[PDB]
Amino acid sequence: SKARVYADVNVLRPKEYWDYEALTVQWGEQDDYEVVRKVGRGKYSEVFEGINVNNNEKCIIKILKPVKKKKIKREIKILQNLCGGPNIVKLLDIVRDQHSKTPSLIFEYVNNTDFKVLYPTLTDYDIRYYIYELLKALDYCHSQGIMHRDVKPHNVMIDHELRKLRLIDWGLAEFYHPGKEYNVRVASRYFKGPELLVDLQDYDYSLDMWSLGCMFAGMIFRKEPFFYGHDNHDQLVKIAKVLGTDGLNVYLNKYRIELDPQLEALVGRHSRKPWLKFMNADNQHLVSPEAIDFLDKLLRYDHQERLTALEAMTHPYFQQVRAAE
Amino acid sequence: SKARVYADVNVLRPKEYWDYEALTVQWGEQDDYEVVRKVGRGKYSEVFEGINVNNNEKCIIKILKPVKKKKIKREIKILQNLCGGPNIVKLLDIVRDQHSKTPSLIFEYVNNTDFKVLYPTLTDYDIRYYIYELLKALDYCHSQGIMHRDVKPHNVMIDHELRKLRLIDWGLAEFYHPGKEYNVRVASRYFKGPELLVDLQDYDYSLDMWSLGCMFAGMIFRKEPFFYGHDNHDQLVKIAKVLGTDGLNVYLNKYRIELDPQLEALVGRHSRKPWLKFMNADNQHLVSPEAIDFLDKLLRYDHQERLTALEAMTHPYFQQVRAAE
Ligand SMILES: CN(C)c1nc2c(Br)c(Br)c(Br)c(Br)c2[nH]1
Ligand SMILES: CN(C)c1nc2c(Br)c(Br)c(Br)c(Br)c2[nH]1
Ligand SMILES: [Cl-]
Ligand SMILES: [Cl-]
Repeated sequence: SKARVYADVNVLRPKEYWDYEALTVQWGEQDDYEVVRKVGRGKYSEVFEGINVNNNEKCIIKILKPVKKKKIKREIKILQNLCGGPNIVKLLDIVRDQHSKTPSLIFEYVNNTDFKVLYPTLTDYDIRYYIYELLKALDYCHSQGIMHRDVKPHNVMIDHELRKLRLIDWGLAEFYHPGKEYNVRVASRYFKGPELLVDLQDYDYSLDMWSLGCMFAGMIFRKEPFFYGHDNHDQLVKIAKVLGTDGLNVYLNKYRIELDPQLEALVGRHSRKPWLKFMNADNQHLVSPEAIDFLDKLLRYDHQERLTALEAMTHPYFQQVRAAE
Repeated sequence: SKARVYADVNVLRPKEYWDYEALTVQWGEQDDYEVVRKVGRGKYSEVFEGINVNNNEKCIIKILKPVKKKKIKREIKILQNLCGGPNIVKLLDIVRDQHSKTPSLIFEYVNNTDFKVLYPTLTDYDIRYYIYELLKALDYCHSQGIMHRDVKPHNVMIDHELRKLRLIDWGLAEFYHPGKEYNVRVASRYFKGPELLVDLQDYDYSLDMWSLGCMFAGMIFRKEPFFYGHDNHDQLVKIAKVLGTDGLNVYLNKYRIELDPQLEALVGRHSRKPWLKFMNADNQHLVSPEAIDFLDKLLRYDHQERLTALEAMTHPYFQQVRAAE
């Protein structure tokens, strides 16, 4: 398997673009940035609103938990490669504690509203709008030779009053190289593609398009998360209960993959459930034939069959958003 | 049925853009342009290479056969609306014989090579290239509220040494208005969509996308024309012998259309023929999985299901063409 687009980007670029292991970090001044208040957190970090003492501007400070040289250089390099692209969070500076040498990444500030409070208030048009903004980001990083590998609402920051969107947390991102076999332990569970769940390791940018379909589905049907599995095997089963096992089977045959026996039994046999059966009284104002058609073309087993980011931005679902632009 | 894109263009524009019947033509000087040699012809005209005596530049002169005021004002207005758009033939002047008042349209010159001689020489890449150039034209006129309604190789002029392409003959073109019922006697027979052949009159820009799929199919399989019918009923039958009647049936039910009894019998019952069965030793160098995937998404019964021009330009078939650009 190889990507159907952007496949030779890293082949054509000079090796310094992608050989992140060769990077030498140019540390900035730790004292330039002061912590004002905690605002988020995760497995690999703690995040605060900060102030740049030089200009008194707001910023975001991501203090890293102890991390391997290899891992952090990958995140920094990718962020520097993407800085300035459409709706990509901007990395402003890199600094670290002298005594402990704990690294911090410094980012632009965003007045985000957690998706559990904000998404219930979004109109039909609002949803088209914000998802179009997310696609710009994704087409950009793919075209720069990079897969995000952790798309999900928690990693999409939004200022609703300004209506501005940023794609954050580049911790799992990686450069695409034709035929390379990748680690499948990426993404977040409710958003993992079938490739990750059946151990197909030569995957590509198209993984991110599955994750986006998962997110999009949660929003129009107001059912979050859409595929609600408890573990990786159950995750594959919940998908199978909607998409159907026949297409899962044609998928495994073409890639010549075999399911763990245990897996196979849990999955079972199931007929496809059409998307209007998800429609109901709390979501009836958001489900339209164009929303469903766009969704349908993202959530496919065969990664090679999904819309690219570039194709998705042209779907008539977004026609109004494009016209306003 | 309504278009899925560009539907309100003529609604939003001032009435002078589309009310062609109100046009007052501003005739130019007949003597400015001298006939040098005949180069083409058709049902409604005769076409010559000419010279602009002022600047000694080459041009093309389209002398019209006797035509109704309504009809010619439609063609002129549409041409003036589109002049300067990507790969649209440029209308330079309009003139007429004083004694007889025979109208002539004056156009830019193109050193075209008839498709029966040129297409056999085109490489795989050449085909991607020229078809991408045709799509630019089509997305442009759709976005300007106009359907071409006669797409076909005879109406695509090409200078192979310069590799430049122009979409010509706007004689059947018309403005799109939501819900209007159109005359189905348009297009050329080998390129007519199923809508025209079953008498569905509220069709839209998507008609042109069928015609393009017909052309494209002829080129990669080197089978011209691809659907070779002798009359309108036989035309529908040849299509049915490839696409299959089941999808034809789901089509007629959704639009609530009934087939002439006579028609129904000729058509019959047929299973779909997959596109690789057309592959053979004289076309094996042009048929690729991406060519076939793109084709497949143009040739659909349901006009509402076809790719738009804008979506088609993003298909990975054209990835190399886009990169070079
Ligand atoms: C939890 N985590 C990794 C995270 N939270 C963030 C928030 Br809140 C903002 Br606003 C920004 Br900008 C970025 Br960068 C963030 N990174
Ligand atoms: C037969 N017909 C209607 C027709 N033939 C054309 C040719 Br040959 C050229 Br080159 C141009 Br430019 C245009 Br306009 C043409 N129009
Ligand atoms: Cl982050
Ligand atoms: Cl013409």
